[PDB]
Amino acid sequence: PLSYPFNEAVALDVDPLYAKLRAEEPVVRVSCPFGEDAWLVTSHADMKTILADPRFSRALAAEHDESRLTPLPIHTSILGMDSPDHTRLRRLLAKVFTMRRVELLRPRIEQEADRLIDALIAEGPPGDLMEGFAVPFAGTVVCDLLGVPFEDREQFRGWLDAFSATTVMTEEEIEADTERLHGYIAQLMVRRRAEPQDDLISAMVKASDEEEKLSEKELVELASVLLIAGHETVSSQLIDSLHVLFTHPEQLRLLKDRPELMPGTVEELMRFVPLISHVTFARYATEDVELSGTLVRAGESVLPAIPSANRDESVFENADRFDLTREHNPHLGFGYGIHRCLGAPLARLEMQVALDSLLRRLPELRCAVPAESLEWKDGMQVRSLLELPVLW
Ligand code: HEM
Repeated sequence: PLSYPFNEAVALDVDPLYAKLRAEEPVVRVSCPFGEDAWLVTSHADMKTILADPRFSRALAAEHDESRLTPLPIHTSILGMDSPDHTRLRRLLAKVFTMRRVELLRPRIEQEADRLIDALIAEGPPGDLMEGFAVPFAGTVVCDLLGVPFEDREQFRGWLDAFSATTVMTEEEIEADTERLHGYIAQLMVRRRAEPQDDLISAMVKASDEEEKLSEKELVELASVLLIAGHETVSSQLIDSLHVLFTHPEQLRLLKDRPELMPGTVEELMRFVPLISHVTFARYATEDVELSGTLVRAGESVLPAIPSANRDESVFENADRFDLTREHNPHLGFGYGIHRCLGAPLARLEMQVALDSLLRRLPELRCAVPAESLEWKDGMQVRSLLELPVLW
């Protein structure tokens, strides 16, 4: 069995093996850094099957030593459940995390992007689009929506890596930091139960309390994943997307000249950015299933290599090319099926507002160093820059 990951992720380079596997052996047995051996799945079509077909279970991972890249299984809350418990949380969350609520955030989101650019200009070039834009932009937006005080970021930001770290933290540190975040949210919940605000933690507590829909621990773990997705995943995708744009200047000039391309541009960035470093969370087969010629037996695990699916030449013409005009884009960057991203409307709003604001306010935006000089954050389940120095 091949040792997986084959190679540590470098910048946004995709490992050439995936294209070889997609063409010659789309499903391959691997050993994982932790837990049971698994079947790596590489193709778009098989990705949809393992993500959405009910013969594949997230909740069954709990009955295994879960195939994974993290030292401990992650507390993935709703993303670790099947029906019926998944339906229960999906419904509570959908009911409070509505499209209307998100769209009504637009003036505040736009204002926050303007305020961050104001500070960049006041402080003078070069600016860091990571710590000086993407991080505080995503942070203030999710903190506002969830109800986690952004002023507490100095306390909680240090615990988030525990939910994502592969090689760089010990079990003992992951457990400790996981406890710290869970316990921080639980304290917040006591305040929000007694003193509701216009935020998701308050709405969730109210819905759960008035229907006894969820246990306190379920509410804690669910709010925690929402904080992580809003804070870490959004800022990672955003900074990575800025790198793609700077490293494909011709597409950047096009976007600046044709701002009506933004919605398709954000979708192409979702596809093209290999955001997930390797795979998302493993599923287990409840019965035998054949995938691209390989028999996956009942009780065996599958690793969904979503970024490789988004480079599937059989689904996207010139899948190795970044083209923000791309019309056919059934990308899986927001997942697919039962666990597909509930945050996608919010993430698309943020991506669009952030990119449009920077290009409208900073027409001459360009990366201030060569790509070779950039420092990436290694040992995590998503890729991100640590700094993106820019000029304007
Ligand atoms: C660019 C930013 C984001 C990306 C790329 C992203 C991507 C994804 C992907 C690929 C999945 C499915 C994972 C799998 O099936 O293994 C997912 C699920 C999910 N995402 Fe996101 N996400 C983003 C932002 C957000 C935000 C802002 C929120 C909420 C504040 C959020 C909440 C969730 C939840 C709750 C799920 C699980 C849904 C379920 O199990 O039913 N995400 N996301």
